[PDB]
Amino acid sequence: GPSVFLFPPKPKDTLMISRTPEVTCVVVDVSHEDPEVKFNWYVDGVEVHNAKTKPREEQYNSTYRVVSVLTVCHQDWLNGKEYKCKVSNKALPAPIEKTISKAKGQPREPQVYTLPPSRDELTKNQVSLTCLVKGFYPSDIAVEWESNGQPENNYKTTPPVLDSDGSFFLYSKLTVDKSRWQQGNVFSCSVMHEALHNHYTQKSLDKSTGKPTLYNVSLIM
Amino acid sequence: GPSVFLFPPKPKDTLMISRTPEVTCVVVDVSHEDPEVKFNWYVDGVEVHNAKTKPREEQYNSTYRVVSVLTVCHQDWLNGKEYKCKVSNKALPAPIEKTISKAKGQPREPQVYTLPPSRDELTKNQVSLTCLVKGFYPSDIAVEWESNGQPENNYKTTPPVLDSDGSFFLYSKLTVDKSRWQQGNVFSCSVMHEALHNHYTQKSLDKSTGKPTLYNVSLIM
Amino acid sequence: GPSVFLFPPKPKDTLMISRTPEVTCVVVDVSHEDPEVKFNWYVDGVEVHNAKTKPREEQYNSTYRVVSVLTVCHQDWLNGKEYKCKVSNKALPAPIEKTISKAKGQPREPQVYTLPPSRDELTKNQVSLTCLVKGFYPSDIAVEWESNGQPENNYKTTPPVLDSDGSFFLYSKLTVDKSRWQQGNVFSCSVMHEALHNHYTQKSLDKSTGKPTLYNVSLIM
Ligand SMILES: *[C@@H]1O[C@H](CO)[C@@H](O)[C@H](O)[C@H]1NC(C)=O
Ligand SMILES: *[C@@H]1O[C@H](CO)[C@@H](O)[C@H](O)[C@H]1NC(C)=O
Ligand SMILES: *[C@@H]1O[C@H](CO)[C@@H](O)[C@H](O)[C@H]1NC(C)=O
Repeated sequence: GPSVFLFPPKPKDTLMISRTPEVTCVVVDVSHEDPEVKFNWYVDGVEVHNAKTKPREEQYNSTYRVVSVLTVCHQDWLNGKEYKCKVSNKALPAPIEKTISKAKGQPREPQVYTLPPSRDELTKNQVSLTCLVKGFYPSDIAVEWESNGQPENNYKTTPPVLDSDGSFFLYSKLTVDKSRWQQGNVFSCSVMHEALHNHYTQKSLDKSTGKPTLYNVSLIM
Repeated sequence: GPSVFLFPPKPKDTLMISRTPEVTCVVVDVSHEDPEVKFNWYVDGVEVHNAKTKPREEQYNSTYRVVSVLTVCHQDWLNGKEYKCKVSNKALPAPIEKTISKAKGQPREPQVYTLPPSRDELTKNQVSLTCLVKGFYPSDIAVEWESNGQPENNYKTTPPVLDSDGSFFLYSKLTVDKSRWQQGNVFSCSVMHEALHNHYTQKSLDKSTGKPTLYNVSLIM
Repeated sequence: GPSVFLFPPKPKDTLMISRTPEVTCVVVDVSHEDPEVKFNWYVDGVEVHNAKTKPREEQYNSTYRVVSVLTVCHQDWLNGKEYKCKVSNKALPAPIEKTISKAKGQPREPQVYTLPPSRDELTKNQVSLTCLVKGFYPSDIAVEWESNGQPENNYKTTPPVLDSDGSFFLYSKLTVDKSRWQQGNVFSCSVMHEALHNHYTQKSLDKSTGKPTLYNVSLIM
């Protein structure tokens, strides 16, 4: 009857400290005649019952969106511990189990190059800052933006694209007020990837990124 | 029960006169006992005979795949003509009428900007050239790289991504060797979208464009 | 009789995800008459028996010095959760309970400024890079040196010093060869602090960071 959908945690809440990691073993299409879904967890074999019991959520099509969330510590998740999720349901003929861990494979150091806007874009009242993050592995990666140590929110991030060499790459455009950009403000693009040292790196740009030694040869007629 | 997958025309072919759109209805999962299938084309309810049928190929799973392509006028697709492929077979109780047409989404023109590689990437053996396309609507765009008219092959392109203004945007990275880059080869990225004037535009770069040094001329009065 | 010194994890380990933090429960002046040691740990009163105990060793003073390493996850120490170590020694009148936790107080975001080497440094073969870090709170902070994504080891860091306004400040001197610094090799300062956004900040520092040399040419014909 009911099916099971397993979701690995996002890179954001497992690659950095102040957001806890949590694996999302979800059960779907649980009908009204068997609302009980039992949550059992294994992390590299040892049974753990510290998961939080999210109560059942009804659905429009008379099913159940019941979610099992397992609290994790970051280091062991980085070690690829397998999450055996044991779920037993009355309409389920047997206890259905699913497994997931860290996406294995040789990690690649994500080279981060932050590119300035093109000169022709400076005509428009809004300006775009781009952050190429290329040559990484796996696709688990997050990119944010910040200026003066405070995050920005008018940015978007394109999904990763497979590269020829077996790596991946992605871009992220931060659109800000052009007035804030011409004032010499500094913008820094943050990259959180497992291969990085301390699982974090940063690069920055300013208005005066490409510039000689201030040869301000100005002609007035 | 055989099913039909309908191919919309590629945006590049619809928006380029030299190329041509190919609306195609694809018939799959046809048992070998009854591979006789006929297609009835109705362009706004008009039976048309121009359809061409390619040779059929057997699938690995002991089913058959008989295909029929249809070259079409550019204005007919650009004006949202209703396209119907009526699939008839002895193994289907009812004909399949899948209709395909272009959307009426108010098209907003893009604003192509392309950026030279960052100074950090100049050290690596290969540089990356990005052709950002921003602000367009709808999401049908093909981006092509080339140098001196020869279309470059080794390049990738991110899928269109929604923005905060309701439009779309995308990038495209070209894997060009650093040795070819430093000689100043001129590379041009091509943007093909229906909202453009003539439905085509391009931007070309060189080391001179976006050079790290810039004599700040400030020709003012 | 025997005494107990309790030590917190080093700021680097608790401040970055790459390493592990340990709360140390040292027992000193442990006589050979009753070498019995018992290690208990309360995490907000929650007993945990995951601790690792190193074997005993002999000092100059005819006693052992055993320790109790306790491996914890970073968010728990960063949450201010209380920790306690109980050691039951027969000679002492009662087993001694010692508590430890995060140094509380309103967090202050560190401000990072990089100062290029003085004009007197180019005479010597090894210039000094200074990463001023000031105006933060509390004194748990790690500073590392990175060049093109790789750490440097020829660096030192002053302990935090009380400032005028109650905050702390510390510097860090990275010694590089004058050839590398004069080659335009990029250098940046990494700061691990609990009050920073994503617990990380970086500041670029180069020859181009200095050398403003306003070359202001004008022509008013
Ligand atoms: C350079 O000249 C321009 C044009 O006169 C002026 O606006 C600008 O302030 C000058 N900058 C410097 C650093 O002298
Ligand atoms: C470069 O020239 C432009 C155009 O006049 C001017 O606005 C800008 O301030 C100049 N840059 C510097 C650093 O002076
Ligand atoms: C540079 O010179 C320009 C005119 O050439 C002047 O407007 C500007 O104020 C100067 N900037 C300085 C001296 O910083």
